[PDB]
Amino acid sequence: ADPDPMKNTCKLLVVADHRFYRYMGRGEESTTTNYLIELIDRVDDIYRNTAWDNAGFKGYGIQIEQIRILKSPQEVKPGEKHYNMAKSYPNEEKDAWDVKMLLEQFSFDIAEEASKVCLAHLFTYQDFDMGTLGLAYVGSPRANSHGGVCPKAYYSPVGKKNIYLNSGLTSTKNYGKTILTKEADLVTTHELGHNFGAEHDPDGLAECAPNEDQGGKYVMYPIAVSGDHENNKMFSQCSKQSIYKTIESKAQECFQERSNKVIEGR
Ligand SMILES: CC#CCOc1ccc(S(=O)(=O)N2CC[C@H](S)C2)cc1
Ligand SMILES: [Zn+2]
Repeated sequence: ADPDPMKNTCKLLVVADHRFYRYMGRGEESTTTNYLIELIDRVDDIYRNTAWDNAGFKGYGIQIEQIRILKSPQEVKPGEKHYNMAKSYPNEEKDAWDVKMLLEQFSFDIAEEASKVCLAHLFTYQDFDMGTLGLAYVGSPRANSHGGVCPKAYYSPVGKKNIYLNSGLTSTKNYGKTILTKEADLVTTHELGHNFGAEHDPDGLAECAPNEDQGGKYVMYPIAVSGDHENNKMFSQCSKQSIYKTIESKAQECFQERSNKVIEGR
């Protein structure tokens, strides 16, 4: 099983909510798309150059298919919620949503567009409790996988539609501060890594959680350790095992060819 050039790319829906647009894009479309285009490039760089078998099974990446920028809050009726509404949920005195509820709701609301891509990712700007930066559904090689890349849908009778949990989100706000772009690069790489089927690197396995004087942790380590060490922008063998099986299984199904189109999504 070696890479198919016509199926080596996971096409991505990128969504920026009004909070990201206002604070990170400074309320400019141009600034917003520039920031996201460059972040996905840097994330893709990590992925393409990763050899999941440590041999030559590499060149798998991600490419933006759509950048959906929501320029104001979603109008809502009493009772209703929407991942892009003005207030945070379920507690509107907090800066941020409950982050699990946010991913669930983003997944529900963005379902029509998520059905058309390998992954959908929300970019937002809020301070989640406990210093959380991202969250994503974990992929799997299982034929009946219901999360991450190329998942099976859950049907929503109330929504009269299929819901796909091929989703995740990143916040570039933490403890009231905008994070460094190189920190943001890592979080999104981490959240996408779950989608591709990796769990956290266990602090147990030293070869998957090397000490600082050993080159530092790999990207799927569940704490944002300060300073930049070599391993930070690499996938551990623990991650590589999981992600390799997942790709090998799912790429034929919903990966595409690398392209540089004039217009995406037509
Ligand atoms: C800098 C860097 C890096 C590696 O990426 C991370 C992403 C999310 C987190 S987190 O704090 O949000 N944690 C709770 C949920 C998520 S998926 C893991 C911690 C680290
Ligand atoms: Zn994680």
